[PDB]
Amino acid sequence: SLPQTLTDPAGESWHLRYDPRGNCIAEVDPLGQVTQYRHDAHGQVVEIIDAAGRSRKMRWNSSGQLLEHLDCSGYPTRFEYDRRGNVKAIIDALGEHTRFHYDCQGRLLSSQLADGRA
Amino acid sequence: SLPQTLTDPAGESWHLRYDPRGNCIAEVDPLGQVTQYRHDAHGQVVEIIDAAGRSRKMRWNSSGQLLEHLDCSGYPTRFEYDRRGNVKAIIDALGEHTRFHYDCQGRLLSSQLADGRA
Repeated sequence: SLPQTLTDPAGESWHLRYDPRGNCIAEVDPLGQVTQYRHDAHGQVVEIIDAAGRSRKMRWNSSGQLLEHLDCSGYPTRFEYDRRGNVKAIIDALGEHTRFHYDCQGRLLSSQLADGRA
Repeated sequence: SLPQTLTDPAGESWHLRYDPRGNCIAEVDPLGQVTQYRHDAHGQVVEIIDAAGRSRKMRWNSSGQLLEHLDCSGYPTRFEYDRRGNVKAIIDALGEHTRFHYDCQGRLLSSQLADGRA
């Protein structure tokens, strides 16, 4: 039960073609501009190719949690996770760190920056 | 109104001799063991010489706040103060940092270690 074609009231149509496993591989808009996706073994998207050749890449964690994201250029943002599975820290391109401290139930308590403000 | 000599009920006596400014310079116990102090311009103790030649040195802040303390050997512990005048951080000999975050009224909110626990 997957949609192959969608039609707007004006008549313009959106086209989708899938992988044999059901994962979306490409989408096409009314203007003809295409978008491409690559899916990993576990069904998690790892590369996006938009029009004009722009490419984004990603790395995923074994528990289904994003680790590294890259933009059109080589400018990564990275993530770090705690034992309970929450977002402990976030690292930007320049290397600045932002830290978070949660509760046992996951309820946020404090947020903190590199400059020291909290 | 400064005490020069003190006597216990048993008869043993403690002797003190002062600086012309009133600052304690030396103390003598019943056993004869002496203790020496050096006072800075503003009346803050900077060096303690106990018996057997053991020496401790200190540096003070312009607002009356301790900065560096040294033991008999060259093993310093340092302090760092915030704008409101509270103890922001403490540094041990090995270099481990402990951080504190206060309120506007000075009431403590969080304490944090180098390993990340809070």
